[PDB]
Amino acid sequence: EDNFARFVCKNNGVLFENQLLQIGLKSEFRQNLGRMFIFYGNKTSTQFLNFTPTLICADDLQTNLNLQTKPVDPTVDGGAQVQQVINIECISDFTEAPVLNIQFRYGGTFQNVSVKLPITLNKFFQPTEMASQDFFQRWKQLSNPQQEVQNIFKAKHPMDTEITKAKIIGFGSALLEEVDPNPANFVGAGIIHTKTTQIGCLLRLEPNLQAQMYRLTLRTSKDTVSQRLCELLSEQF
Repeated sequence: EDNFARFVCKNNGVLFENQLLQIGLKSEFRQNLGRMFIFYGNKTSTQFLNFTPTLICADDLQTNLNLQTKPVDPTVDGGAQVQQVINIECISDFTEAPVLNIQFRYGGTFQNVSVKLPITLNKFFQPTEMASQDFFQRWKQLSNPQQEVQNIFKAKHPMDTEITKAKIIGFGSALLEEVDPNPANFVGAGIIHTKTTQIGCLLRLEPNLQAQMYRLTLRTSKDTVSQRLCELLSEQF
């Protein structure tokens, strides 16, 4: 399998490695766009032939996310690496992830890998710094109850405050300081950018030190965006 979950809050690293091939990633996002560099490393001493990487999207996913790539070099020498550049365009908010399928010939045999690519909605965030009075005026403007999504869950990791802070920044929103009157809480704000619509997002993360649990709350201008962002961010703490 792959390292998908490690890429919600970070962009660079090893996505997958078997005993023949290592797949590395480097990505950068801006506005509703991104560019992902995929690195294919041959760990063996023999060249791969008919090297064919294919990006597969559910058809519902294709209406929301446009991926473009140019053909990759089809021969990968042993001990070498080849690069693929994926240009991304977010059309509308989405939950599904694309699947990278890699097919190649090695030592006379057919090799087939499939792994989930880490393109998730939070990658299209613009951080938005704001003052306490601003944050609360916007938080108290929600009207539709499905635009608020709450999750109370057990902590997977120790409540180490600086690590928590750095995860919130890697997720993509701004981390607002001394906005919540409770100093143990964490507050964030940003905008999710898409071709068709720009979605305003607020978040609140409340630790319970005795129970080693958290309550996360998302308030956004779109129900599905509140839902996807809450499920993604809940898995980080």
